[PDB]
Order: sequence, then C-alpha cells, then structure tokens
Amino acid sequence: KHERFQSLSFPHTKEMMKIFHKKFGLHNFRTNQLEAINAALLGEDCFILMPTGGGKSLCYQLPACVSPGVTVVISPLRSLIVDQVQKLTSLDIPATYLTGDKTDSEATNIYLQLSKKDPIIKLLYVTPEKICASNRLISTLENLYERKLLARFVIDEAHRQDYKRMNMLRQKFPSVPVMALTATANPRVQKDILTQLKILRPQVFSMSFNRHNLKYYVLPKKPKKVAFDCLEWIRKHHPYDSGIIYCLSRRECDTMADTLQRDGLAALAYHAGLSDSARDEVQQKWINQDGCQVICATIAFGMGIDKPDVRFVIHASLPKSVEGYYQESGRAGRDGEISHCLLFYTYHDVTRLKRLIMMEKDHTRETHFNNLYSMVHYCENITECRRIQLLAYFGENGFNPDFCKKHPDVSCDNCCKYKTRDVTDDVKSIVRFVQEHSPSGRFTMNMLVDIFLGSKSAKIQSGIFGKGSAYSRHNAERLFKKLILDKILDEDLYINANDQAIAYVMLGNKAQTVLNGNLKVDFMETENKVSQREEMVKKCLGELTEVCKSLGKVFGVHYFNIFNTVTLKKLAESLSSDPEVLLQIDGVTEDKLEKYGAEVISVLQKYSEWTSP
DNA sequence: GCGTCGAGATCC
DNA sequence: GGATCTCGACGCTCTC
Ligand SMILES: Nc1ncnc2c1ncn2[C@@H]1O[C@H](COP(=O)(O)OP(=O)(O)O)[C@@H](O)[C@H]1O
Ligand SMILES: [Ca+2]
Ligand SMILES: [Zn+2]
Repeated sequence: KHERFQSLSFPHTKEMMKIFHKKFGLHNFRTNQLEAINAALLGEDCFILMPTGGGKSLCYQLPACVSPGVTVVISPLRSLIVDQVQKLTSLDIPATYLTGDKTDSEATNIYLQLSKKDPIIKLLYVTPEKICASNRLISTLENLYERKLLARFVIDEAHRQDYKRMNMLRQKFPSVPVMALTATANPRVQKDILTQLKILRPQVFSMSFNRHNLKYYVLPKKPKKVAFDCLEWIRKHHPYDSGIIYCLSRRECDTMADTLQRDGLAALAYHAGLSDSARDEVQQKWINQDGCQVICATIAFGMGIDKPDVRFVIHASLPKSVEGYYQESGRAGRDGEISHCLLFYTYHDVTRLKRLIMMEKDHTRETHFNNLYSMVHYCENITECRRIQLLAYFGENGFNPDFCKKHPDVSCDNCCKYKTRDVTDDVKSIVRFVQEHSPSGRFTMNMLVDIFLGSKSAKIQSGIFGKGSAYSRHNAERLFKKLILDKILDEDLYINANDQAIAYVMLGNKAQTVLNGNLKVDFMETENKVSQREEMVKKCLGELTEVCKSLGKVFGVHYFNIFNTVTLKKLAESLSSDPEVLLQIDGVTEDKLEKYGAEVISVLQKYSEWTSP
C-alpha cells in the first residue's frame, strides 16, 4: 500500500526535504503526506481523502515549491482562498489569486507577471467561474503550458457547472497532473467524486475521519435555562477561548447573544435577518477575536470559515441531520488541540424541526424526516461511543471502540458513562389504545407517558393506565420515542392559539404490521495541580497571542497566520529566546524569525528566569 | 383554550 | 438527590 511512495531516496528528496524544513518549518510528516508528496512530484494524478485539519494543504503546497512553474488551485470560496494566500505570504512563498474580487489593473498585472521568463508565482488560486469567463486566464495558462511552466491542477475541495469545467481544463491541458482533495465523509459521495473526475490511473490516499481532539457530549436541555447553561459551561471550561453556539431560530440567537452580553461575555448573533455587511462585521470580529468571543448562529453561518482555534461548538438545539451536525461540530479544533462539541437535547426541538419540514415544498419531505430521525437516534443512543456512532453513520466500520478508553483526555460522554426485553405485548396494547383514541389523535406523547405509568396526572385512568408500572419515567419516555422513530406510532402537528407546535400521537405506517402481522419489538432498558513555570508558560502564551494580534493589524493578516496556536503553544512552553532552540519548533522558520522574531523574542526574554526547571 | 416547563411542596 | 404531584406563567419559524 503505496510502499514505493514511502522512499527518501528519490532525486527530488533533497530539495523537497530542504523546503519542508526551511520554508515550512516542519519536522514530521502526518499520515499519507510523504506518499502523496512523492506521488505528485513523480507526476502521478492524486486523489486525497483527509478529514478537516488533517493537513491537506501541504500535499500540494510542498510540491508547488519544488516544481518549476505554477500550481493552479481551484477553490470555490473567496474567503478560503484569501486565508491560504495569507499563510503562504507569511511563509514568504509567492502566491496570488484571481476571483473577480481583484482590480482590472491588478488582475492584468498578475497576467503580466505570469507571462515573464520566470513567473515567480508558485501558487495561483482561482475560483471555478474563472475557468470559463476569463479568456485572459486561459490564454495565460496556454502560454505557461507551451513553456512547460503549468506544474499541476489542484481541486482543493472537490465536493454541475464546476465538474464539466474542470474536465474542460484536462481536455485543454492533458499533460498537466491533477490532484483532488476532499474532506467529505460520505462514502458514496467519495466514490462519485473519484469516478466523475475520470483521472487516468489515480493514486488514492485515504484515512480515518476520526478527529482525535474532538470531545463529543450530549446533555439534556432545560429550554428556559439553556442560555444560562451555555454561559456557566463557557466560564467554567473556556472563558478566554473562541466558540460557536448554534441555535434553531433567529430569535434564539438574539436571546443567546443578549444573555451572554449581560454577563460581560463578548457574544454576537449571526443569522439571515442581519444585513450582508452586518454579517461580515460579526464574522471578522469573531475570526480576529476582536470584540467577539462567541458567535450565536443559525445554519446561515459556517460555509467558508476555517478559523483554526475554535475551542467549542455548542448546539443549543439539535441540528436537522447528522451530516449537518458533523459539519457544524467539525468547525471545532482544526489545529489538533482539544476542543469540545456539546449538544443540548430535548425531544420538543424535534417537533420544532418537524414544523420547519412541514413548511417546505415536495418525497424530499420524507428524506428530511429520515435525516432528522437519524439525528434523534444519535441523541437517544446513550450507550454506543459518540465517535463510533458518527463514523458508522458515514460508512466507517472496524474503528477501535476502545479509543476513548485508551485516550481518556478526549473521551466522549457515552464512554465515560443495559438490558433487553420483547415488549411486543406492551406495544400491541399501546397501538390498540391509540387506535381507539384517534390534530388526529386525542393525546400527546407526554399524556401517553402519564397514562402508561399510571400517573395521578393522567388524562384517562383506563386502558393502558398503569400498564407500564414496571417502567421508570425515563424508560417509558424512551419507549414511546422509540415507537415514533420505528414508525409504529406517528405525530400530527397542531398549531395552537400561541403559534406552538403540538404533537398528537396517532398510528404510524407500521402499526397494522405489529398487530396483524408479526413485527417483534425489542426495547433495551437504561438508567440516566499547577506549577510556577506552567503558570509563567500560560502567561507567556497570552503575551505571544497579543504580539500576533498587533503584528496581524500592521501586516493586514489574521493573527493565526503570523504563528498558529500549536507554534505559539510550543514557543510558550520553551520559554527560550535562543533561535537554535526556536528552530526545532514546528512552524518556526528563519523567514518568520526575521519578520516577527524581534516582537516574539522580546516576550520570551522576560521569562528568562523560568526557562530552566 | 390548553400543552408544556419549571419551581415549590411533598414523602423516600 | 431523587421521585411525583400541583400550580402558575408563558407560549413564536432554518438556509441561497
Ligand atoms: N506534517 C505536519 N506537521 C505539522 N503540522 C502540520 C503538518 N501538516 C500540516 N500541519 C498543520 O496542520 C494544520 C491543519 O492543516 P491543513 O492543511 O489546513 O488541513 P486541511 O486542509 O486538511 O483541513 C495546519 O496548521 C498545518 O500548518
Ligand atoms: Ca483546507
Ligand atoms: Zn467514545
């Protein structure tokens, strides 16, 4: 499995390794990086599957530096292009972009530079619409191609009027290699991407999509106190760190933001109800940690944000699909540092999302109900490892269920925290009871749970009243939720006089199958320091961060593009002002110590006494 | 008009 | 600390 691509004896190895160490300041290759770098430098077409934060950028940026000529990178978002170019400029790697969001005089200047004997530009980032609308671009690529200075085509996020366009590039310039990258976890989509690009004999580099540093939690939601719960959890676990709070509605964003602001927390709301410039202002404040620590957002927020130091993502209400949850929680810890993914769950939010699906135009309504049901299952599954649940959902099996046990510092709540019964007789009695009391039904799920348990609060004291005497309230609630998810029972939403969605229970499509036929129902029962030096290291880190923020203002660059969180962390841990020591740190380079070194070394020299333990 | 949530009051 | 009942507010919808 790519054994030939594991060699460090190729004619290219020496210049490649020197660029790895001297330009990038790196020391060790991550999974499949060396293999993909070697394959690309040999002129092989590559297909790379890595999760977010895996290190996909190096796979084309290191070869781009080694190769003579220009590596053309096709990317869909202007913001992701701007951020990549900032990283490369910071490292003194000649890079630029053409997105339309460039002056006509400035774009013409990029074409002028590209047509020179030595184009100098190693990486050119383009938007997919430039492949079709820019004759000036294609004529420039034609010129580079005739001169053997078109090194590679990169499709940074491979994900209609995009794929036929990338195929146009291959037909126009067939001898230039192609590298395609994707972070999509969906195994059928990974196959569709690979077959659709139709690349000749591709080298395919894939790996586990398990984000080792993401700690997944699901907590019961107290709807009237969720904002105070988020607030307390933030001040206890991440008072000085950036985060996102995902909320179901625009009003809930404004409420969440207002509550946090009243406690002195720098929080801002982000939803489509805001103007485009107001949204842009919120996003920039949040990325730069400048007047915004917490973004309280609807699904309107996300696409095109690569902030590497998000320490928490809180879902104040569950999302509408597992894919959405995976993408939203996935915004956390892109730098590999421990980050938290916390979801506040209540079944009441499920029927709030069910009324959102009932407001749409259609089979597509049944699809969204199914996707939602898959998300409710993840919430209700308080037994299986949260990592294994998400991975199994995206066709990744064989994964170690002992991961959260082997690495307890990044454990999910299910691994930190079981029987079985043939309840078919009980469900047959529930089904015959809701048949007789079938807005389309007479009772809600809560009413049904009271009756079943034989509660004094029950609205009827006959039929199934007390039938569930052997179940606890928690198990009776779980039993009824299971029947709705299993389509044995169904819910009809009724809008009351206060615009509240009320779910009345009726028979589902599988009710006649449980009684008439024999659909056996199985239910499973459940029950629910410090050091003087370490403190100085912590103090030095805050100072080092402030340095990057002031340098960021003067260079017109995001602070994390000066030095990332891992580099900053390691720099603070060293407490050294000696370059010989600083150059062994990942991301520390001669070019960066020249640019930023004076400001960085002046902070480190103040901790001179604590350098040696 | 009425379902739902959560605080307050019971007994364990 | 639960478990269980009763009373009294308060109730509201996501993306190009
Ligand atoms: N071999 C490596 N050693 C150390 N850091 C690395 C290495 N490869 C990548 N990184 C860093 O890991 C982080 C995530 O990489 P990135 O290219 O942005 O990931 P992706 O595109 O897969 O989401 C970046 O900060 C990057 O500089
Ligand atoms: Ca990327
Ligand atoms: Zn686990």
